[PDB]
Formats: sequence, C-alpha cells, structure tokens
Amino acid sequence: SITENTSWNKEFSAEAVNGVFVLCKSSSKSCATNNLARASKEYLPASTFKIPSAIIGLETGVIKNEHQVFKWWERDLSLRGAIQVSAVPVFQQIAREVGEVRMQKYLKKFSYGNQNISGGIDKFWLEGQLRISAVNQVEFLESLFLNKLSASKENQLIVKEALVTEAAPEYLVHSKTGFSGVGTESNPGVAWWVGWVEKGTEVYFFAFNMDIDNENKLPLRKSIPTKIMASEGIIGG
Amino acid sequence: SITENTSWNKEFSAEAVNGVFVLCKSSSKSCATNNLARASKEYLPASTFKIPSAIIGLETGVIKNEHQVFKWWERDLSLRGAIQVSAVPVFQQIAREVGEVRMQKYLKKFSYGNQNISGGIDKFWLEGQLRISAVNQVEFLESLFLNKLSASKENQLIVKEALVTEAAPEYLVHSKTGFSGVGTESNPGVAWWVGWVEKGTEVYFFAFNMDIDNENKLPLRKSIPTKIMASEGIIGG
Repeated sequence: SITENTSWNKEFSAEAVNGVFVLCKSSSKSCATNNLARASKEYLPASTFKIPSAIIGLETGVIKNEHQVFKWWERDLSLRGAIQVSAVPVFQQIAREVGEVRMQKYLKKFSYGNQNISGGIDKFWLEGQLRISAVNQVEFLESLFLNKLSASKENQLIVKEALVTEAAPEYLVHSKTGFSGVGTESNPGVAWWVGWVEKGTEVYFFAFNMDIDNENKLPLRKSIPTKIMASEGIIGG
Repeated sequence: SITENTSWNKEFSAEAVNGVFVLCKSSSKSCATNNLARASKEYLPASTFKIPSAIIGLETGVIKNEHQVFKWWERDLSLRGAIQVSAVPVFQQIAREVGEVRMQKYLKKFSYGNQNISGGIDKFWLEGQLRISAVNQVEFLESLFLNKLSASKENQLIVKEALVTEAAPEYLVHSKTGFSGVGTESNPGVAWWVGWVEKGTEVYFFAFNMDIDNENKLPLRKSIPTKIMASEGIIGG
C-alpha cells in the first residue's frame, strides 16, 4: 500500500511549503509519499483537468483529431499549445461543446475524483464542485499510460504525446500544471504538477499538490518534485 | 517545385562537407534545398530505416505494442531506446520475423525509395541495395505525420512519439539519425538526420544527408541542419 517516505519532507521544509508528493514506480501498487493524509485529500483539479477534458473532447468529436487548431491579433493554438498556456477560453469552450450529460458519463467511466461537475459546464474544474486526490491522479494517469481508459487507443495516444514537456536520450516526461488561485489562509489556493516519466523500460507516475497563498511560490510546484525525482536518479536536475 | 537556396551552401562549405538539406514548411509542396541535384539522389538509409521498420513491425504484430521491450549484461531497451541507440540486432530480428514478402509489400505501399531489398533480409538497409533520396524521406515523413501511411493510426502515432528528441514550450522535434559507416576511397559512407518540427500550429519537414569518411565528422549531421533551421527561426533553442 502507499508507503510514507519522511526523507522527502526535507524538500518541503526547505521552502516552508505544505503539500504532498506521490511517486509510483511501475504501477499504482508501488507508491510512496511524504504526506499520507494529504495524498488522499481531494482538491479542485484546476488545469490538470485539461487531461481528461482533451481525451473526452477527442472521444466525442469536439476535437477533430491531433491536428485540431484552436482560435484564441489572436494566434491560433495547437492541442499541445492549448494544453500548456492558460487557454482558459479554449478548454471552457471544449467543455461546453461536450456538454453536461456526456461529461458526466466520461468522468464516471474514468473514475475521476468525486465526479461532481456542479458549478457550470464551462467552469466546474475551476470554480465548481469537482475535487480529486493526488492518489486518484496517479491511478488515472496510469490508466492513460496503459490505454485502459474508456476511449480509443488513438485518442489516448494523441493526448499522451501532447503532454510531453521534456525529452532526453534516456527519458520522456509527460506532465501538466494547475493552479486554483491564491485563496486566503482560511482557504488556501492549491497548485499542482502531475505526470509520468518513461525512463528506459521503466515508468514512474507522480502527482504533487501544495497550498499556495502567493503567486510568487508557483515555481515550487515544479522545482520541489523535480528535486525529489532528480534525487532518485529518474530525471536530470 | 522545390526552390534552390544557394546561401545554405555556406554552412556546408564552412565544414567542407558535401551534402544536401531539404526543409519544407507545411507540406512537401513548399520545399527548399541547397542543391536540387542531390535532393533527388538516392542513398542507403542506414538507421533512418528504423522508421518504416518500426511501423511495419507494429503493423505485422512482430512488435506487440508501444510497451514492447527488446533484449539487448546490458539492460533491455524500450522502442524509443532501440530507435535511438545502435541496437542493429534488434531491427535485424524484426526484419527477419517480418520476412521478405511482407517487407517488399510494405515498402511499395510506403513508396520507400527504390524498394530494393535484395540480398539479406536482415542487412538490406545497412549494406544492401536499398536507396532513398532526401526528398523521398520528406514525403514519407509527411505521410506519417498525416497518418496517411498504409498502417493503423495507432501504430503511426506510437512511432511518431518514440521519435520525439527535443521538447520545448513552443515546439516538439521528432528526428532520426543514420550512418552507414566510413566507406572507402571512391565510395564514402553516408550520414543522415531526418525529421519534422511541430512548432505552434506549423510543421516543418527536413531531411539531411552528407558524405562521410571519418567518424569525427558525424556530429555535423545535426549541427548543419540545426544551424539552418535555427537561422530560419524554427528551433534555434
């Protein structure tokens, strides 16, 4: 079962950040985390929801294929482009096109978090009632990696390639950020970084989230997990 | 018609290399080259033949799926790993299992060079009679990029992802080297670098080959095209 790794807390203590890193080698049956309690806590996914949303976009035909171009003077974006930027409008538009009933059906098939899309079809993952844990992110990414989600293998492949963010001779990193917004310290915002690294014949799944009350701490969402994975010899510093 | 860009020749003269670079924006209908005569000349593909070989191996089920692992005590390799290193025995095994008849059929469907696979089923692209031009490489990569090759879309996407060699926020480079060896006096070897860059919503296809008689010149197969494409503002860095 998910085991606790106290050594990783040092990277959090260094920056005085409250949050969780879940890292799994080969499968979701071999995970480790610095914070047992927090690993299972559900938080708004924010832009990490672009992962299921792009898959359902393709599956429903709202996104024609991997070459779909998205309008925002306004330069158009590729699917990878729309994933990376804050194309708030892009993914708001794809969700409206998909619509409540189809979105609900796919989130139930994907076992995505609390599966609650209340709060507005074009904003539920930003302002709505949707919540998901770090553990559930890894399990979903593992299903994507194995082409086991309820979607064609071609559409899962198309989203896997669009998520590539770092390539090296030895490994490819697929990842996605997310940020709810700063909040108050009665209700701190949440920042995320989730993904997986194919290194040789091995695969590592990861999911990070943290409390964030100032936009200046945004970089930590990638530097903390990168320092941890660099320590394990998975990716370069 | 392909235009001849006289100025690119300066990157070749700088290193006293004889070669050709073909770079096309959007489709093979808008290509430029330093030398029209050599753009059409067919050369041994060497390891650039790992591209078609990987698609055919998946198409025939010799390669099970993207998660197939190959034996080299050196560790096993992934498909991306086997594509990148010299794992000549890997692709030799693949070709043997595909066999001559299916191999001939798929090279015709692919319009792959002169389609001459005579001699050994496991050495034709290494030391045999198979030859392909830089323009033909570009046409073949364009067909792969569009999923127009005679193979499933899934297998095309699996190969395209295994070819990712550089990832940046603005673009993904997919590429493949090749090197036939140093050859002889009246018959130098050939070195290649072919691929395509997906930059925003645009795509550029490229194919470079040069004569090579000394292994110390091998890195020019990437620096000459990189210099040219960076000059055109495609990848710089």
